[PDB]
Amino acid sequence: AGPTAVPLGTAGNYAILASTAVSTVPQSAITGAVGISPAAGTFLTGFSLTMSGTGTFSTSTQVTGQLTAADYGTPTPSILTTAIGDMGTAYTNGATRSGPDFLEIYTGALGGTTLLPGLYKWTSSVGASADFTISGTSTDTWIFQIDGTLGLAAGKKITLAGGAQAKNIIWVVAGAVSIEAGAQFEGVILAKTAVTLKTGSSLNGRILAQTSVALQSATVVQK
Repeated sequence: AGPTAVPLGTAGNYAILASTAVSTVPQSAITGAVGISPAAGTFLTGFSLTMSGTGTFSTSTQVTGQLTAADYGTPTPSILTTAIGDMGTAYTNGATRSGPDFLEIYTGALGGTTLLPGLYKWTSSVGASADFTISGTSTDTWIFQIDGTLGLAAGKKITLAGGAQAKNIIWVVAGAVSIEAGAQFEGVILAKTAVTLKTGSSLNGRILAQTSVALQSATVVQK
């Protein structure tokens, strides 16, 4: 049940892929790669980077995986151009899907809900002021098309019920994404603009932002 998948292509190789900046207030805990392009590695800030021997990737104690930037040694720039391309394809694929199963459902107030598999369209901002559940089997899909901003309120959490997988949940957000302090998010975020994860928040999924990503001692676990 649910809509056809949004293939991420090589964007699915990153916990965080951004185009303009990635910032962190230590100590973030990222499991997976962090890539930035076409901005240079100087737009990865707060990571206390160490450039590795080849000059093609760097490391941070805040990242289990490699960081890469557009200015790093061949072949890292080419890798990242293809990843950024694949992110753009993915975002457009998800944003342009027709025939939603849910239209303006709950006026975009997801607190206390249990969301069944489907394509969801809101011509609005979406938010949750209370915990909510995404409920379906390990093979069910969700696409959340959001024309406005996406938020998740401080300390609030998204629960997976029924065997639902984060990698099967796609948030396609045109507006800014703000995950408030201590909140726990589930899903892949295909963001047209900025994404922010505030102090002690967590996300199981990926952050694929066409502008900036801002972390504040945040946990990002690739799914």
